[PDB]
Amino acid sequence: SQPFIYEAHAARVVFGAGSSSQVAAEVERLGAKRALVLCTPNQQAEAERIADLLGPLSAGVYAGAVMHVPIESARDATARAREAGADCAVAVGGGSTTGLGKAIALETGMPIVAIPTTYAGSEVTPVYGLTEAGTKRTGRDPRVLPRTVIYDPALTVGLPRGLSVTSALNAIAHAAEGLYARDANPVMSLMAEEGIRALAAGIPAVFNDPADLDARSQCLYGAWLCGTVLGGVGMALHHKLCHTLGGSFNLPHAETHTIVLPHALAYNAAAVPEAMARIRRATGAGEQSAAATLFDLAQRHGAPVALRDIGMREEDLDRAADIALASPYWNPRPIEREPIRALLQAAYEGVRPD
Amino acid sequence: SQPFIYEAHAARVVFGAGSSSQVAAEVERLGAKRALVLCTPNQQAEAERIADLLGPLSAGVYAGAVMHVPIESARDATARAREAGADCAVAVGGGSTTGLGKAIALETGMPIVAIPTTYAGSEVTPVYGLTEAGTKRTGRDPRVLPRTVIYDPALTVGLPRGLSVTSALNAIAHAAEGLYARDANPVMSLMAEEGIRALAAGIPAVFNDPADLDARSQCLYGAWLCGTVLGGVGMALHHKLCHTLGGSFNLPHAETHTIVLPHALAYNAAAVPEAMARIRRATGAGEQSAAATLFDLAQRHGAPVALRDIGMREEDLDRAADIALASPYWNPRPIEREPIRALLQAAYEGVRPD
Ligand SMILES: NC(=O)c1ccc[n+]([C@@H]2O[C@H](COP(=O)([O-])OP(=O)(O)OC[C@H]3O[C@@H](n4cnc5c(N)ncnc54)[C@H](O)[C@@H]3O)[C@@H](O)[C@H]2O)c1
Ligand SMILES: NC(=O)c1ccc[n+]([C@@H]2O[C@H](COP(=O)([O-])OP(=O)(O)OC[C@H]3O[C@@H](n4cnc5c(N)ncnc54)[C@H](O)[C@@H]3O)[C@@H](O)[C@H]2O)c1
Ligand SMILES: [Ca+2]
Ligand SMILES: [Ca+2]
Ligand SMILES: [Cl-]
Ligand SMILES: [Cl-]
Repeated sequence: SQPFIYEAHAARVVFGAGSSSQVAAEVERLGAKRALVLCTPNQQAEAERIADLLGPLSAGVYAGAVMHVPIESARDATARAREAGADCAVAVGGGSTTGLGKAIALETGMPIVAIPTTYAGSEVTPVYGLTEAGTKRTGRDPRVLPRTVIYDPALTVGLPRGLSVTSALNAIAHAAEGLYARDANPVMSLMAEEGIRALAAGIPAVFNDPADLDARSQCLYGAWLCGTVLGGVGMALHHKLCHTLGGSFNLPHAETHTIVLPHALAYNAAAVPEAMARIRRATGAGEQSAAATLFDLAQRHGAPVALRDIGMREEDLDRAADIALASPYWNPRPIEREPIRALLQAAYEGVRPD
Repeated sequence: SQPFIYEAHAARVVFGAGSSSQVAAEVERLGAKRALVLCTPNQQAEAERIADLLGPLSAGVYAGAVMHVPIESARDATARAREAGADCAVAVGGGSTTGLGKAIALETGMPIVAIPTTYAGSEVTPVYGLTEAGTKRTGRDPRVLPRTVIYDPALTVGLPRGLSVTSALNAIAHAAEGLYARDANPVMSLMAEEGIRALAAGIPAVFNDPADLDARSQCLYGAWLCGTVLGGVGMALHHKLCHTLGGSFNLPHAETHTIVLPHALAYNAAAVPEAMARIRRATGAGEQSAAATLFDLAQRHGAPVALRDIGMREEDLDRAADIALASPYWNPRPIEREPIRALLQAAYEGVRPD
């Protein structure tokens, strides 16, 4: 019963198997006449189906989305949008594709329709990212928040078995830290816990059958709730450290989240037992720790659990601990060198937390 | 997982004991320079405290709000606003005061800051009502949605023992029908169930001590969630029938919802077992039906459970049934005269549902 200020962003979310077939209707609803479809080179097939659904509303497909939105990709995409007379951007892909859409919207003001194909949750946050001279700069601007999100679990069926797990833990991370945010509120916490519950149940169902559209729906729904928590309350240690590892050492995004989460939770656990108890309840932990339970959820379904396995040099951990301590931020427990360095060593080695 | 389209209004909600002290900042935040405070003649003391907190931002207090927003109060209030040069209205009170505020916003476009003191939930719906030539017509329009809502449980301490119960059941009714709405969605249902849970626990706590600020927070929190469901999904038999009874027979509002809800639930129960299971879970029903449990929640806490106790004439029941069947609207179980008339007989006499 502590006071709070709740803010909800305007949102329009179209959800269900086959929903991507209504893409033209959603562009028309925005009053847009020339929508540019965005994707990575690996998702051109999906992008083409979207472009075909748009028919004469299509401004073409720009298939150069790239991880962490290099500022020169943002420029190139925006140039193409301008050249096509685009008045709308339709992002078909994961966090990186949404991110290119966000960059175009940042420079042009045009609406974005997001069609997410991972569990990253970027489609519902006002946070954008640009990588310049190797370092990712992020900011917040309502302008980058997609006007409409179309969640179609059919587009996640082919999400590979690995990323389906690791992106799912990335989403759980948003919710886990949301529960202990300095600006936590009951509504965000309600959605946080439900999001964790949905993903915790969906990971094994999807792992057993990646073509199960109900299991896929349950994960996408969880991803939406998690992303909503990310967009509404402040993150802390886990997200900051993942940014450090990803940005300073080029570690793959979802996998870094997956490996770090249990150790970031172990670090903060003593400080926020109420949030931990909610994470445990939502993950079916029983008497187990939140940390151990999330570790097992990753491990049991084939995700890597050691930074060693995703390209982190053991010899860079000392530097990683220094960078983790460089730019201060609020966290429930103080960020100190030694225990951060020990968190990093345990994450490196893939030690199951107690 | 069945498909849906979730739309959400931008929202700002300041919640907690003492939040009404922030009213001046909330008005400046909207860019307004002259807020007219609105209330019923019974709540002028609280309006004055608000007008004083507004200091130089105060355009004064209009103390003429009335049940079901008579069109003349509406026009008079607007005049006062207009002659004050007000660019903002602060509604301090229950649904009737929020209503006047909605009426002024409908006409002039000015922002409303809602400071609710009952559990009706109007503060978060786009529905407005006007009474003209003794008959109340409603409509919907985003323009009537308050830009900011300030929930201060200290302003509900003096909500009388009777209305505290009946208003709370009016709130529960919104969540209950929201759980079986044709356009039900998982987020609205998550809030619906949470709303019912808060109010089911809060009613007896408030009954035990009306000055208990935690009990009062719990109720107001529940009211907000239930109001949000009321504004996001379609209601059915319960709300339609209450509008008929209140409108055509001039029955007291909160009392009518309270009396009708168990019987509208009993009518629908067999069509929507899953929604009934969530209602039973949220109300601690155990093996009892939702209908019986909500009847008991009213009765145990001294609310009326028979329309006869609030002035309905038994000879008018046939006409109420006629009006209840006047136009076909969607409801999970088909609306048919014989079982509707029997529902009315049961509500009229206060027969506890099985
Ligand atoms: N701004 C924010 O609020 C926010 C939030 C979360 C993530 N992000 C950012 O998003 C990026 C991470 O995004 P991500 O983890 O979604 O991965 P990604 O967008 O970088 O996708 C990784 C690869 O998977 C492929 N892929 C994605 N969905 C697929 C599908 N369903 N079927 C087949 N292949 C598919 C993509 O084409 C890509 O090649 C990072 O840059 C991260 O920082 C930003
Ligand atoms: N538009 C919508 O979505 C919607 C939803 C619910 C109700 N309503 C409308 O609201 C009206 C009824 O609302 P209501 O049930 O809030 O009652 P009310 O607003 O009519 O209040 C009843 C009486 O109780 C007093 N009161 C209210 N709060 C008090 C407090 N905290 N302490 C002491 N006295 C207090 C009021 O001054 C008034 O005299 C109806 O006209 C109904 O249709 C509209
Ligand atoms: Ca070595
Ligand atoms: Ca060092
Ligand atoms: Cl724990
Ligand atoms: Cl039941």
